[PDB]
Amino acid sequence: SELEKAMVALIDVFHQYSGREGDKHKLKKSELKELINNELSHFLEEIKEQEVVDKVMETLDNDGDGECDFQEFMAFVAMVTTACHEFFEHE
Amino acid sequence: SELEKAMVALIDVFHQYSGREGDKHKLKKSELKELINNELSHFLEEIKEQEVVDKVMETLDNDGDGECDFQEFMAFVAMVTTACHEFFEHE
Repeated sequence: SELEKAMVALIDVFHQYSGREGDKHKLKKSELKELINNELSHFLEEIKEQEVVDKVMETLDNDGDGECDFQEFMAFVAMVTTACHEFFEHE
Repeated sequence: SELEKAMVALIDVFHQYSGREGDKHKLKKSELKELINNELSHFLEEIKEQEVVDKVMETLDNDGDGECDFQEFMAFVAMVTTACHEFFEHE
């Protein structure tokens, strides 16, 4: 399905990128920024000064430690996806 | 790209499933359930008697009303993805 195929791929990126940090399951801050660029470096060319890459650590980090988990992996693309398009509207 | 291609797919399920029954931006407990199967019918099968579809309605719920948001959209697949995956891990 739509999320089905995107689940097998997006998941491969969670363990792949998380693999950079010694083990392979969570992202070490900079690991997240990578996915935002190496993966989101066309739709959202913002960042550079830590816009969604720095704000993410706030949400993406729901455990407090620096180790990103799957829950933050999808919730991450969630913000950087719409969150980025939100840069236009700001309450 | 992995997150790029999957980004347009998931995003298509938000504006697509959101335009199923009136409204066109959030998913009600019903629009979400569908995404669970209509999109996650592999490792989640037809839901497990309201297992992740019930718990999600609590989070995916913008704030209790029946309208999921984009941030909760991807974050949702985050749990239903691993949340239901790790489930298999018995003992």
